[PDB]
Amino acid sequence: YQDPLTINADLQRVAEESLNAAVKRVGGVWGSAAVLEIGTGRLLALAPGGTRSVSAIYEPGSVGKLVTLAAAIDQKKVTPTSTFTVSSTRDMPNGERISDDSPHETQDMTVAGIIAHSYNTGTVQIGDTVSDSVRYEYMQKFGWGAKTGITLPSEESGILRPHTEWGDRDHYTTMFGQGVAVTTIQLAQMVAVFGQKGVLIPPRIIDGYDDENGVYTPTVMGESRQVVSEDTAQTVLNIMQGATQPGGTAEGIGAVKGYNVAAKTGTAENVGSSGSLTDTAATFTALIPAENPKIAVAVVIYKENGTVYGSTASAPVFVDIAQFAMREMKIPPSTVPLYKYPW
Ligand SMILES: CC1(C)S[C@H]([C@@H](C=O)NC(=O)[C@H](N)c2ccc(O)cc2)N[C@H]1C(=O)O
Repeated sequence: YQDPLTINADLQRVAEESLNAAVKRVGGVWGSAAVLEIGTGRLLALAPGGTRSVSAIYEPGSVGKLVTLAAAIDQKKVTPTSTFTVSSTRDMPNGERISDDSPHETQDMTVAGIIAHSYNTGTVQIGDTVSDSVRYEYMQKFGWGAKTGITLPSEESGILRPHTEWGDRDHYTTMFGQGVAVTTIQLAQMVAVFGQKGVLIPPRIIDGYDDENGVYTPTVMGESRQVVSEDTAQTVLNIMQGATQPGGTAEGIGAVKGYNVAAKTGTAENVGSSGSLTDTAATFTALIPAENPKIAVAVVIYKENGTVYGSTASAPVFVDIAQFAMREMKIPPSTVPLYKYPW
């Protein structure tokens, strides 16, 4: 007997424990977390025990900025040190007003720092350097709007409306993960690209089988794709290491002692039972150790009639999971510094 599934039992336990505790700590309704082994697509942990991580869809928020960032970089429209002006609000060519989470002093900042702070006013300028059809194409390549094809029941495909349907609001909201709906597994599969030299590897819960007596491992199916170039992947991976740097959205709370973390936070309004934007999903997508990623993690906590933030709600779950996984996988602490671009 060989265990044919990919789940790590102890990691799964840590995942469920942390997630349950955080959903309660924060007064959420539910949560989800997915842990992928980098390079293999092997699913190390999936919480909760339902098919929630596979069937629940929500607007992911600013974790979706990674797609926008990767599109602009891959199309060679901006570099990590390209500067844009950030301000409390910004009025766009099309008449839309974009605002940052909280008012702050107007300043110039690099692309790297814009992502670290997650300034929407800076992000929309990064996104405007590329057309809607191109961004939409990168969204599909990243796996949005499609089932990941994992062999579990009830997987949802999510909602990615054709860009031909995007109005003036959508043009911008889709840049920061609003006006699209994803699953937690889609989030993990997506962030893993940046630790896989731009390659998306479809997630798997079933290893092979021995096939010594009876060939039971699937013929063919699978297939990974190059979403983004190797250089684009490395660059986003470098930029993501700004998350736990001072001023980064994940500072302190997303840090895993002794390991370099690459991360993005998100906080997105979601539609409540009432039919209005009463709810929020707090998201966190991460890669660790950043210098040479071994796992990709996505966490969502959902709260009805309230605000939860990716950093304060979801990052602590990532931390508990990542801390165990590094021991469990016997990964030594980071010997190189956390990457920093000028901001
Ligand atoms: C709260 C933020 C710093 S703003 C920005 C964006 C994407 O998630 N979120 C929003 O613009 C969202 N509409 C929102 C929700 C509640 C807020 O207080 C502010 C912004 N990234 C966030 C993050 O990193 O968690």
